[PDB]
Amino acid sequence: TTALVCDNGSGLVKAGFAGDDAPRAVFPSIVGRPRHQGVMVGMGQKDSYVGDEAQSKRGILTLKYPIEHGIITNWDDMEKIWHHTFYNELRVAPEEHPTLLTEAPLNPKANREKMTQIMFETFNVPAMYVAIQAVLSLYASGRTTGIVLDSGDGVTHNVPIYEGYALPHAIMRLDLAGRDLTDYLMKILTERGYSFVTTAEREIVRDIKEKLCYVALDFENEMATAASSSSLEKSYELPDGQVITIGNERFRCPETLFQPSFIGMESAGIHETTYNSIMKCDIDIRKDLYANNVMSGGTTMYPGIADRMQKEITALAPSTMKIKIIAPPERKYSVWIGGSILASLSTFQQMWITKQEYDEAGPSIVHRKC
Amino acid sequence: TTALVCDNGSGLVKAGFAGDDAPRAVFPSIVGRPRHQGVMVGMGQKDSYVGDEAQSKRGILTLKYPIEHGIITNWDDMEKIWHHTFYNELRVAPEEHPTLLTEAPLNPKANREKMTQIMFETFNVPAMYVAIQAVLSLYASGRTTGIVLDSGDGVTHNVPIYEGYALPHAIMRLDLAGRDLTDYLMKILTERGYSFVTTAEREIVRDIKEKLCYVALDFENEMATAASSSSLEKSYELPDGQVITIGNERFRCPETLFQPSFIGMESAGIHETTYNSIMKCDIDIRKDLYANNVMSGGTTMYPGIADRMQKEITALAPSTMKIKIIAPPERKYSVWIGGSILASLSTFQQMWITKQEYDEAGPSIVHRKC
Amino acid sequence: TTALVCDNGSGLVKAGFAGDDAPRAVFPSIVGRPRHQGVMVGMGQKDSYVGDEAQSKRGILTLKYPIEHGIITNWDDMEKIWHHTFYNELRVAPEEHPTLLTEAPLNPKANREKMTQIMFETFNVPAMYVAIQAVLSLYASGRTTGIVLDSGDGVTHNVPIYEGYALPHAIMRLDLAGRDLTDYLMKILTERGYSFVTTAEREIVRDIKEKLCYVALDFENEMATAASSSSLEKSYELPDGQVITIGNERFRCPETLFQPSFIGMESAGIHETTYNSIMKCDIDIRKDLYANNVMSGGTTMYPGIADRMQKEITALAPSTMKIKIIAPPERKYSVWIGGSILASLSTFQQMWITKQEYDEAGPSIVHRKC
Amino acid sequence: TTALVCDNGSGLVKAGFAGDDAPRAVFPSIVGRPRHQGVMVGMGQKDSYVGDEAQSKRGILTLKYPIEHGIITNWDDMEKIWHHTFYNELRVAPEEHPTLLTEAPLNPKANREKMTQIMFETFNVPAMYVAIQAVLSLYASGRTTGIVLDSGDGVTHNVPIYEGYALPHAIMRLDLAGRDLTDYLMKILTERGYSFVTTAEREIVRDIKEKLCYVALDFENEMATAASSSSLEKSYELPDGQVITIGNERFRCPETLFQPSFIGMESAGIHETTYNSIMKCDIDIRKDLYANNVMSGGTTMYPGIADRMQKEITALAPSTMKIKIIAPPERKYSVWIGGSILASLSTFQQMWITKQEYDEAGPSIVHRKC
Amino acid sequence: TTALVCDNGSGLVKAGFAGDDAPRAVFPSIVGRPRHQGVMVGMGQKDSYVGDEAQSKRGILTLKYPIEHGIITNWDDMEKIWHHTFYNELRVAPEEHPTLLTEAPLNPKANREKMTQIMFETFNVPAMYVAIQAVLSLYASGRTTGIVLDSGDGVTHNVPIYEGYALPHAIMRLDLAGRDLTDYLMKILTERGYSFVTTAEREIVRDIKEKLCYVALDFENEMATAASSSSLEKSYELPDGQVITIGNERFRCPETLFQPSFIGMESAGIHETTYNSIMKCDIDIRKDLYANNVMSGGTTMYPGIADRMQKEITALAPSTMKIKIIAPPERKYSVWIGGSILASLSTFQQMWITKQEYDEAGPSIVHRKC
Ligand SMILES: Nc1ncnc2c1ncn2[C@@H]1O[C@H](COP(=O)(O)OP(=O)(O)O)[C@@H](O)[C@H]1O
Ligand SMILES: Nc1ncnc2c1ncn2[C@@H]1O[C@H](COP(=O)(O)OP(=O)(O)O)[C@@H](O)[C@H]1O
Ligand SMILES: Nc1ncnc2c1ncn2[C@@H]1O[C@H](COP(=O)(O)OP(=O)(O)O)[C@@H](O)[C@H]1O
Ligand SMILES: Nc1ncnc2c1ncn2[C@@H]1O[C@H](COP(=O)(O)OP(=O)(O)O)[C@@H](O)[C@H]1O
Ligand SMILES: Nc1ncnc2c1ncn2[C@@H]1O[C@H](COP(=O)(O)OP(=O)(O)O)[C@@H](O)[C@H]1O
Ligand SMILES: [Mg+2]
Ligand SMILES: [Mg+2]
Ligand SMILES: [Mg+2]
Ligand SMILES: [Mg+2]
Ligand SMILES: [Mg+2]
Repeated sequence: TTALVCDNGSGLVKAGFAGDDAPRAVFPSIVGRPRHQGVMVGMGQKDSYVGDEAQSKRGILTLKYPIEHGIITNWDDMEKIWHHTFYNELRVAPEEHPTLLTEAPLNPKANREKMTQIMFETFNVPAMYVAIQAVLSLYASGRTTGIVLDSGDGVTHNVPIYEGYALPHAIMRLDLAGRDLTDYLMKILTERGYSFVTTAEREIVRDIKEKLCYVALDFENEMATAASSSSLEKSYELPDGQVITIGNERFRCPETLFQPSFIGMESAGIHETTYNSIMKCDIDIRKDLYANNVMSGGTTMYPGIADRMQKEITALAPSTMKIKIIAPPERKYSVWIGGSILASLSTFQQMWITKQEYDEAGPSIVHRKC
Repeated sequence: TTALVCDNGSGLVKAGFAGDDAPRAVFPSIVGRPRHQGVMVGMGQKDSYVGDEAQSKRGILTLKYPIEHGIITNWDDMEKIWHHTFYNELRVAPEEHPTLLTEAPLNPKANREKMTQIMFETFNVPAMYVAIQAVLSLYASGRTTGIVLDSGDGVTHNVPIYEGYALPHAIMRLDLAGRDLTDYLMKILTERGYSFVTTAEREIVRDIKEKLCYVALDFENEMATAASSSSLEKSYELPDGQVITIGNERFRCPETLFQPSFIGMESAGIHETTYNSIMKCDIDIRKDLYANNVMSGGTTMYPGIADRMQKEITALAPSTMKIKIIAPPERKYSVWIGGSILASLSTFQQMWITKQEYDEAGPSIVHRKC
Repeated sequence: TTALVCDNGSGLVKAGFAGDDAPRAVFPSIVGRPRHQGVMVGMGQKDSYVGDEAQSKRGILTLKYPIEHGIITNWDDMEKIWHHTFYNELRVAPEEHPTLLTEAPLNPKANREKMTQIMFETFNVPAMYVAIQAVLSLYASGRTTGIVLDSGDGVTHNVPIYEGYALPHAIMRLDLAGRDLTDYLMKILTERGYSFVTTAEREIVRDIKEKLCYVALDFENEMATAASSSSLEKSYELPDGQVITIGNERFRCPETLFQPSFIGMESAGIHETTYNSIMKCDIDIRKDLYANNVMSGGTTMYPGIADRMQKEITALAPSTMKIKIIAPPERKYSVWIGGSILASLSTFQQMWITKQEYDEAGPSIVHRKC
Repeated sequence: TTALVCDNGSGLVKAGFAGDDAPRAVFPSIVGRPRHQGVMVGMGQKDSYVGDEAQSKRGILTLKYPIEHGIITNWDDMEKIWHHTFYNELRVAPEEHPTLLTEAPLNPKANREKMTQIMFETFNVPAMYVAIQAVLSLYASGRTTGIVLDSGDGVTHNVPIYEGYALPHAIMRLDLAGRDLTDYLMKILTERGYSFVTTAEREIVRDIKEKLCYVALDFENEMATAASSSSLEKSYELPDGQVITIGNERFRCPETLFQPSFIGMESAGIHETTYNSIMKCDIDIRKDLYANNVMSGGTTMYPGIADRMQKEITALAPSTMKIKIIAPPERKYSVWIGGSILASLSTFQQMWITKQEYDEAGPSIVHRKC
Repeated sequence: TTALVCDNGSGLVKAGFAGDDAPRAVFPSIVGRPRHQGVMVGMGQKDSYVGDEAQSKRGILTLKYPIEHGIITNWDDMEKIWHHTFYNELRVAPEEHPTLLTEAPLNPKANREKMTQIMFETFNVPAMYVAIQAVLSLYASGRTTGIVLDSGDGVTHNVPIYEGYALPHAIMRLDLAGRDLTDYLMKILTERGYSFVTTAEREIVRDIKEKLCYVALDFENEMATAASSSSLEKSYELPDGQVITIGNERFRCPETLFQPSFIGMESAGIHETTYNSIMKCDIDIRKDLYANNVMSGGTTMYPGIADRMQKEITALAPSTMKIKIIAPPERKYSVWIGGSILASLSTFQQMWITKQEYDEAGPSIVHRKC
């Protein structure tokens, strides 16, 4: 039996089989529930859709992300998303496959415990392991030395690792990801006239963010550039036909990451959380962690940040240490690639949580086995 | 025990049997009472002629539609029309058949209640189920994604259905139909010299509108084209012998549908209530509601309406969207065809409002069962 | 050079000068020809007597109204009547005076066009303006908010006006006026034993009606009262010398106005056309349209109509509403008084249809200038 | 001279003089354009009435609010409304008075820009300041620690303010106000039969809502109470005369505010947007934002709002937190009262936007000066 | 001239007059500045609140401790805290009283130099003296022989003293105090669900630690106890209103002090730094320093450490030596009590650094006078 690696994140579930380098199931993890009066007899109107189905039939559905800020808020639907992923998208009875879930660091223990309990008492997988959603990024990037920076529709990490030796006192978790970027974009668009309120329109705002937003390289100059028109404005055609021209509010949606005094948070940007994470590391380590800031996650796929993070940190690091921002052009999947790599290594077969061990020690065995 | 489907509109009562695709009884719903003095010791002149009887004997009678503007204002003759439809055209036993009445949306609740009470206390049918006259149009056209326009002689109402799920918050009932067009025609004919005042002549005006009126593809240019004489004139030979030539006032009788400012109605034409009923729907829905503008009812059988409708909508829809008016040539009975289809569904035979339920919980069961 | 105004009704043609409150010329618009054989070489035997000249010699002539039911059915005699009105009572030079014709609403456009053609090719008046016969009544009453009611020698029309904005969708024309009341009186008189068949007989019947008919305030009470002989009889003396006593049929003749079933007509009485015209108007209008039921024409001079109409309307109006029928004593000429008023206004002099405009644009200018 | 405070809302223009506590001119902000055919050459027919004039002459005009959902959609008539409310209402040259307009939060920048450009290049006022419509509500209620709910006829927005420091990241704009309540009422009346369609009838429906509609204290209980007849029935007498008995549909018109699932809107009621606006504030601030829920705007003058609101909030707030709702009896004008107070303060006397600054930098000054 | 004794720690400033036994001014040393958007004109919103004034209005402020790890990091705000203490909390003039500051041992010399330079060139006090924060603890305890252990919110340092002769080669300093304990509690709390990030919530975390944390006696036994739930759990009530059950992590927050391998530090616990400080003394001293382990500072006020530090030391010290932990109940204010005892002494009255000596010797006179 081959090992199943499902990067169950807070945005779109990225699941697939081990060994490969591309997940087979990439669908937004939303559970849609109809809200309008349904009047048609012969139709098989399913009472709750999930995934790309509930993404394409939006105009009837009240979408509901079952994971808010990395943690699982609503279980009864995340169970349905796992059901869909296992059966209707991969077609593999989970009783005959190991499982490799993931979990952002610094999350409640109830989350991980109940994830294990569900995966063992509803799907009865033979073995399940949950790795940190940011160590697999290094396992994929091939290194064993770099301050990872996860992101994307959920939380944001900074997990320094010197030589496969994570420093659990310098993981600077921050919940300022694409979801808050979207809830700020759909609030700055209003200043122009376009009003998106529902969830089916929040998805349109997220698509605008995806294929139209870039990170400035000097915000206080891009602003003054946006005074007299330029190549800033770029029309986008909503799924009903009308267009939108967003000139100013396209390098302010992802620049919240570097200035969180916009959406109201206090904690500094993702350029200063990395620096504080490094300054929480030893002196014989900083001088080399400065040289590989391996990125990850969706949110870090802007045509900006991959090259402004370097300037922001060079304005903070000593002028001698060499700064490098490893920006793999596949970082959107680096976490699952790392999961699939780690699940293949033979040295890892001792790491699974066999069903016998869970049965003998209850669900609270993960806190020691992972 | 087969089901009975009778779309008792404001004009022609269209009754028949389920499964089949042609209404058995298609006759106008009028109840005439003789007004003159009958002096004949043998002629058994019954005090009321109903339907085609009163349509054939018009010079002696006082025709009176029982259904005015969708609602029922005179019950003691609609009851007689139902009795006639059952016992003289279908020649059936009502207590041995389920009934499927219809009703335009946004009608008073008292109308539904008294309708079901009559059906359960004057014919004692085992189970009757009413339905919105728009859903049956999609049932007939074999769709689930349309925006209906059923406008038969009493009302007009665009009910947008996306995928089996009606959007009750964005329907546009309009109180202007073939009857108001007939009134406007018998009022615009006096402009030329032909005087029709009585009801037996109003029926002649309606028969003029039916066959000699058409919708101008460009009304403000047709008004100038028909100024200088052309092939615009026609000639309808009245049942008296004298012929009349309705030159210009034949694309002005159906142009009220698009400019209701003619008969004083402040509301918008049937081309703009559709656009508003769409722009009240969701953005992820407008794209494929713009594509299926299923038309129903009689008044939408003018020669040039399925084209001017598309023109007027394209004049105000987003320029990158595809518009298409699904106009099946057999639309005049499309409501009843959809009714016969719906009563012939396996999953539908539970929706009936059985006589047991009415005797158990009173006539107000319909408001919650339909 | 002042202007002229001739309310060319179907009966008495009222003509005069713009500014005075008295039509100089009043005479029945009857044109008659001798029908017997005349053998008197010396006597000045005319060829065709018109107006009062023909009214005063009936036993020899055969009278002919050119304006039947409001429309001009005969042109080569209405032209004679206009010529007589201009060259025997007013004696004016039509080339030196503008004329203000009148017309009832909802009349064929042939009347308008041929009236303009006659006035601009047979009298060469500088400027003619034809106005509706109800707006003039409101002018004469000096109001701006009333529901007019004009009737005489065959026409009846309620034109509701709120503040100069005449509602063109709520006018209620009706051919149930003095001419038809006379035709019913000369047919009910044959019941008692008096025979009137010819046109001189019709004139005698009209003179009977004008001074011996009144509108009953309670039809059934009156029929039950006059069934037992009382003081209801009123002896009239024909010019022959025979005396007749029209006991009962002196309120049954003007009762057709409120029960048009007598002449077989189907349309409602004038007490109900008014209420239907009001219920065709808007809700913010009805409240103060009920309070001005301004009447006009001759047939509204029956000694009991200004109160029976109020009773009948109050019977079917909202109970908390005020119905103040404005029936001034000088209503028989209200149309022409309003004509003289609105022709003597400062800002009206631009409204005329000058001869230049007709010469440059044809006789079809009325349909746009009126 | 003295400053002008004109709370140009989406309903009634509530304008007046600063320092006082009563707006001199409250009148609905509608622009009526007559639609019927106006034929009376005597009247001085003003072609565009505006305000209470166009509210008194409704049966003739086409009422058209120039502000749809807080934003100004039609400028060319809002300019006329400003012209009227200055000259024909307050009789003051605008060039000799400072102006204090208001504007709901989260509105397009174009709105403020064009508002300032009009106020400076059409009336040439010496100085104009525009402030958010909730800060003024706090100024009026005296506090500096509240979470406003100013919701009148077009918008609804909770602006939490802890100590003079607004939290811009926690405003909840919602377009579910009086206008949508009125539309839902004129759509729900059709349950019984009363059919209001035109704008002169939309005004009647609004006048029904604002005096016979109350908010239930337990909606599911009141629905069942209304089954068996009780004091729920109330009679309103239309301006036409006929009365209507709105039995059940009088606590369903304002219950939309707490279940916007009725108009199909997805966003939760105004009882949950307040709670979300608070749960977006800080932990030590919620303690005394839960205690001052200052209410404002028209739509919060229903009888049973200030109690069902508190019930709903205590139903989802911590059981040890004190929930108060400051509902001042003069809350209809509280925004204008706050405006007058604010313009009557020395520390604000320097915060105007003088004509000099606008002339020197253009209309784009407001974005930074307000 | 009476002596002013202000003990500027890194937590709560404890100032007051000499002679007494309780500081008159105890308030957290935090300079807060607003971070939100102030929208008010009347309010006097000061730009930087300092002290417990900046603790009531905590939801608006970015609290910034001006003393990080004993040393003074930011000076422009520490000057403000001194300003507040001297004027708005004691109402004394600085040039009217001798000042007695303090300083933890082994701190940068620039710190003390600029402290004196401020006290003499900004406040211009007559005479100022700065003494170590442990010999004052000994004065307060009334001895001249003891291994002081001062540990409050910042640094932790042992200063062994045999008989008035401090041994400056055994002052084991370690920065693992209350501030690091709070930054570790707000990180161990995340594992349970409660997420505190901002400084305003970090103060709530510190207030949790203050009145809910206790030191275990056998850490492993307590951990094994917390597995099978016991009465360990307590419910603290945030100012939000909700309650938190911190079961396990209430003896893991103050057990970092004895196992610094939790925050990743390497230096031994405070139970072993005292032992190494003693073993750095002489043989004829240890046998008596083992008996006077005078505690001090805030963080030594747990319901734990005393009866646990005694055990941990007896597990290290030789058997026949006698270990006694002098733990007075006022050890929170021990440093200031000792300062007030010292400043009121005769012999000490020659130790002051008068303004005279500082002038003709520079700010570097402290390095010989202290
Ligand atoms: N091409 C892109 N450019 C910028 N942002 C993107 C892009 N694609 C996705 N995103 C953002 O990143 C998120 C996906 O992050 P991802 O790492 O897949 O989440 P998860 O960790 O839950 O799988 C999306 O919600 C979107 O907001
Ligand atoms: N061939 C036709 N062309 C144009 N209009 C027609 C035609 N046939 C019927 N109509 C109009 O349609 C009306 C009948 O519509 P219908 O759908 O039967 O009404 P209902 O829904 O009340 O049954 C008639 O009153 C007539 O005005
Ligand atoms: N005193 C009267 N009482 C009753 N009816 C009268 C009286 N005088 C005239 N009439 C009726 O009024 C009619 C005259 O109306 P007329 O003024 O010609 O109408 P119009 O204004 O359309 O020309 C006559 O035919 C006659 O029947
Ligand atoms: N007495 C009342 N009771 C209930 N609702 C009212 C009352 N008066 C007004 N309203 C509603 O409030 C609206 C007026 O709100 P208002 O705050 O004046 O609007 P604006 O903010 O534009 O001035 C009206 O449209 C009406 O629907
Ligand atoms: N009752 C208490 N229980 C436990 N810890 C406390 C208590 N009171 C204060 N503390 C801790 O001690 C610190 C105060 O120590 P203190 O000696 O006053 O600091 P400083 O040396 O800066 O004056 C606080 O930050 C808090 O973490
Ligand atoms: Mg993640
Ligand atoms: Mg129909
Ligand atoms: Mg007339
Ligand atoms: Mg407002
Ligand atoms: Mg201390």
